This record gives sequence, C-alpha cells and structure tokens, in this order.
Amino acid sequence: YYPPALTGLRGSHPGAFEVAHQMGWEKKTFDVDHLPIEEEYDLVVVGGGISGLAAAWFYRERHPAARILVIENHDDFGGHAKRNEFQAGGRTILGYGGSESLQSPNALYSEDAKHLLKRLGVELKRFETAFDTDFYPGLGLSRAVFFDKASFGVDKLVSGDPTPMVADEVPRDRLNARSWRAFIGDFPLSREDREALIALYESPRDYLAGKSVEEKETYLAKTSYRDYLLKNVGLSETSVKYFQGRSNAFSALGADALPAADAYAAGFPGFDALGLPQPMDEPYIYHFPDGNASLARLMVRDLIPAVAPGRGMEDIVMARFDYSKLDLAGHPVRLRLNSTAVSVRNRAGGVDVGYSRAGRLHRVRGKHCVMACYNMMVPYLLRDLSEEQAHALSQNVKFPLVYTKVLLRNWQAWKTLGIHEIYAPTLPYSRIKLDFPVDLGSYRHPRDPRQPIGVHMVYVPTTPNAGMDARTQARVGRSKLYAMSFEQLEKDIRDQLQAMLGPAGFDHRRDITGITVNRWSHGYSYFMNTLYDDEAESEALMELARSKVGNVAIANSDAAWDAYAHAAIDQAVRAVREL
Ligand SMILES: Cc1cc2nc3c(=O)[nH]c(=O)nc-3n(C[C@H](O)[C@H](O)[C@H](O)COP(=O)(O)OP(=O)(O)OC[C@H]3O[C@@H](n4cnc5c(N)ncnc54)[C@H](O)[C@@H]3O)c2cc1C
Ligand code: HEM
Repeated sequence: YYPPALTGLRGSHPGAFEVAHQMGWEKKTFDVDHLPIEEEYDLVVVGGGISGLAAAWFYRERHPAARILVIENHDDFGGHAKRNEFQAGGRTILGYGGSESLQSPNALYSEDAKHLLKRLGVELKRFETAFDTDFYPGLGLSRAVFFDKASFGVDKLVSGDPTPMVADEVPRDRLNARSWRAFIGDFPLSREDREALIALYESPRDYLAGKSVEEKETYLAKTSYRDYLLKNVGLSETSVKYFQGRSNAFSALGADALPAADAYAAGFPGFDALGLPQPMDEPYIYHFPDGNASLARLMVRDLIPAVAPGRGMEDIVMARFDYSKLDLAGHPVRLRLNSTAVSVRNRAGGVDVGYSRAGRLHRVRGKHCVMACYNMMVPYLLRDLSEEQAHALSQNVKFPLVYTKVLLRNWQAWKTLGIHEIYAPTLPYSRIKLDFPVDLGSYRHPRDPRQPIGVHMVYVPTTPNAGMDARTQARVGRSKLYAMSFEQLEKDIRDQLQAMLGPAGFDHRRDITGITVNRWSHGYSYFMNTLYDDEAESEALMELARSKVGNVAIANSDAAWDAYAHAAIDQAVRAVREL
C-alpha cells in the first residue's frame, strides 16, 4: 500500500468523493447515533491535510499524553499536499501533486508556523543551496509563450519572455529575456495590436487621468483587469487574449475575473503611469522535491514515528513510509485513511463522530474535535450548526485546478527550443514547465537532457468572458471536470505537448513515459473578490463561518479564505487554542 507511486487519475481520485457527494448532492444523511461507540480519543480531527495534521501536532504539544484520531477520505494523507513518484532509468523521479512551495516564508510565516518548521527540522536557509537557481538559466533556457492556431491563426512559440511573475524562482538578471519590442514583435498579432502592446510597456499613460488616487483605487477594485485593458488602456479584443490565462495558475481565475487592483498588486502591466501608491520579491525557492507533501510527511513521521525512520528535512525526502503503521490500535496518534466523516455532534461534554469506510458506518468519540476538512463540507457533518453559520460555511466555494505530472523520456526538445517553461494564453494547460531543479537529502534533480525528466503543467477549467461571478466559474469548472474521463484528460495533455514541442522532434507516443493527473476539483479556498463581494459582509461571513461550536472547532485554510499552507497552519493553531 503506497499511494505516491500510483499514476493516472489521482488528486481527488475515484473512491475519495462518493460518500461526500451522497451527502452534498443527494442529501442523504448517515446517522450513527444508533451505533455503539467503538473508540474514544482526546481529539478527533476530520480531514488529514496540512491543517488537520497541524491541529494534531499542536494539540499534542499542549497535551503530550493526548490520544488523537485523524479521519481522512483520500487514500493518502496530506490533502492538497501530495507526493507523486515516477520510476525511470532505475531511479525515482519526484513530483508534487498539489501544494507546491512555501510562499515567501520569511515575510509571511507566523511565529507559530516558524515554530512548527523548527521543531520538524526545516531550515529555510538550506533552500538557498538546495534549489539549483542557476541550472536552467545557465543552460541558456528562457520562458516562452505559446500561441495556438485556434485563437491566433497559427501555432507559434515565442521565447525570451521578460514578464515578471508573482512567485518567480528565476532571478531577474537570469531571465535570458529579450526586449519588449523584440519579444512582442514576434507575436502572431496584427501590426496595430503589436504596437499597442509595445506602447503598453514603452509609453505608459495615465489611463484614469482626472481621478484622484482614491477614485482610481475604487475604480480598479470594481473593474476587472480585462475590462481595464479593454476600456481604459484601449487594447483590442484580440490583444487582450494574450493576458487571458496568465493569472490562471496562481489565482485559479482569468483576467476577466480578477479585479484590476489585484492585477496591479501582482505586477501586471498597465499601471505604471496611474500614480498609484506602493503595494513578489522573495525568491520562490522554498521547494521540497515533492512540494509541500514534505511538510505533511514531516508531521506524520513526527506524530507516528513507526511510519518511517529519520529526523530532519534531509532524510524525509527519500524516507520509506510504511502505511500499515498509520492506524495501529494503542498508538496514541492514529491516521485513518479512506474514511469519510458523516456526522459530528456535541454530547455529554464531548463529541461523537461518525465516519464511513469501505461502505460501512462507524462511531467514535472525542473529548474535542477539530474540523479541518473543506469548510463547505462542514454543514453536512456538524449537526449543531445554526442555519446562519451553515450558510456562511457554504459560501466558501473552492476553486478547481488540475496539476498534471508528465514523465518525459528526455528533454532534448526543450533544449533545442531554448525553453524551460511555457505560458499558453488560451489552451487548457496555461502553464507547462520543466520541474524545479532541487537537490535535497539523497535526491538529485535530473540534469542530462538525454535522460528522463518530470514536467509540470497546470489546467484550470475557467469559463472566461461569460458574465459569471467567481463562485459560479468555480462551480461550473467542477461540472466540466466531472464530465471528463481520464482518457479525455490524457488526450488534452498529449495534444498540447505535441503541438508545442513537436516542431523540435517531440513525438508524444514515444517520448511520454508517464502521466499523473492530480484533479483538485475542490482546490484553492475561496477568496474575497472585490468584483463580486462586499468586503465588510465577507469579513463578517468568514468570521461567523469559523465560530467554535461547543467542543467542535473549525479549521482548514478555507477558514481564513486564504489558500496557503501557512494559513492552514494558522487556522489549525487558532482551532487548537479555542479548545
Ligand atoms: C493545486 C494547488 C497548489 C497549491 N500550491 C500551494 C503553494 O505552492 N503554496 C501554498 O502555500 N499553498 C498552496 N496551495 C494551497 C493549499 O490548499 C494549502 O497549501 C494546503 O495544502 C491546504 O491544507 P488544508 O489542510 O487547509 O486543506 P486540504 O489540504 O484540502 O485538507 C483538507 C482535507 O479534508 C478532507 N475532507 C473533506 N471532507 C472530509 C470528510 N467528510 N471526512 C474526512 N476528510 C474530509 C479533504 O478531502 C482534504 O483531504 C495549493 C493548493 C492547490 C489546490
Ligand atoms: C472527483 C473529484 C470531484 C469532482 C469532479 C467534484 C465535483 C463537484 C461538483 C460539480 C459539485 C457541484 C458544484 C459545487 O457545489 O461546488 C460538487 C459539490 C460538492 N462536493 Fe465535490 N467533487 C469532487 C470531489 C469531492 C471531494 C473529495 C469532496 C469532499 C470530501 C467533495 C464534496 C463536495 C460537497 C460536500 C459538495 C456540495 C457543496 C455544497 O452543497 O455547498 N467533492 N462537487
């Protein structure tokens, strides 16, 4: 039993969601109050992502003798933080299934989050040498933009992209980029379109001239980035398609759904002459080879020492995890996989929890409970919620995303084209890249273009320019993914890689040796969007949603309306203190 070596349809895989949807879609209830209580714990945690694991860890720090049960519906622990493995050339190649890197941790990680990192042996400075920052730039590789036939008349890859991005691992002086005029000059757009794009960068003007600074901020909060480019900068409908998908990977929405103020904060072009006040700079290098799955693995090994030997950040990378040790009776911490919580109820100074596993209901009991699952799931579980609080929890509509890992036999085609990363403005996969090169522990990142390498590509099922709000794009994105077979997902992967790399000799039937699709149908937590949400009413809803209910506290990154691992930790810490 070893989920990380499984390929194919992963993420929220078949088997993980069916009981959840029986509750969510069919409104079936699974009451367990006529079943005998089978086990008792000090703490029961619903949900085995980073938030739930942190809740267990901080609970145990406060109560060293505590008996803790973690209930998790997927076949692996970690929630969005998942380890993916490939076997190639007799060596393991690691990928991350979801939760990707520690985001600007020097600036954003709270005291408690840094305390967890220290106790687990994670030294942030180690990544200043573990991350091979100059590997790809030193090979002369650059980022590129792929324009597709269907939207631009021709397939064309344009390299040398100088576009600075929010979470950038490449030092600016090492982008191997070209001037805006040279770069944009190769775009397969009309001469007029190209000269307006170049002017955007070479001749910024105050597109909101006359307005005060406060009026500009108000306008930009209620205007989408796409409408600002269209109505105020004056770009054509064809020119703005270049910007449609740029924000998909980081925000799970396109330029039609992001306020122009948020594009400004993320360094998008078009604001340089508006006279706006100061708001991206921390190097994006805090990346284990399996992403933030290493954080989950570090906590699990620390909470359940029998699952794996070693201590510290180095030996976790290749540590062998024995999943049969996760849920042993008598062990004070038990992690119960493949299990959907269906009921949570305060009773007699404690909490009764029902869960379903392999089609059968079970009842356990805790002194305390932390609900670290998707917040939208809580109203279907927590029988004590007021109607007001249940409605608030349901307002956190999460964003769907797909992280796909592809094993290439070699990456000579990437070398030939001079690229390590591609942006595709109007294709399903908007970001395709050679994986981050990290050496940590005994793991060595692939180096030889003649030999296998992992590729990472992000697909966000947006519905741009439709007049939808963000919650509706998210829901509709999930219906689209629900309609797609694995075979359909694989055809998109293969078709796009063939069209982008094919001119340099790539043959997808021969050069792809592995595919892992991490389908995160419920991905990023919702976040307050000033195009569609009132800030004061959103703050109130968020605060109400996560209010403690007896001895049941609410966590997950969802509870912060903030899709980050440090939010997951901070929300768990708040949940544990409330108990
Ligand atoms: C594709 C992707 C990439 C990301 N990249 C980054 C990144 O680079 N940096 C960063 O800081 N953050 C990133 N994130 C944010 C990510 O959500 C957090 O980092 C963190 O992994 C979330 O932890 P969590 O415990 O709050 O939620 P989750 O990881 O989602 O854990 C909640 C768990 O509870 C389970 N659950 C739900 N209902 C039930 C039930 N009834 N019974 C039992 N279990 C249940 C869910 O299935 C899930 O496994 C990314 C997210 C996604 C989707
Ligand atoms: C294959 C993976 C999945 C797909 C394709 C999928 C798809 C969908 C769709 C289309 C909806 C309706 C739109 C919405 O309300 O957001 C939905 C809702 C829901 N999903 Fe999923 N989902 C998946 C996985 C999961 C998982 C892992 C869970 C929880 C363990 C889950 C729990 C729910 C719940 C509770 C709802 C109802 C939300 C509400 O009523 O507020 N789903 N899902």
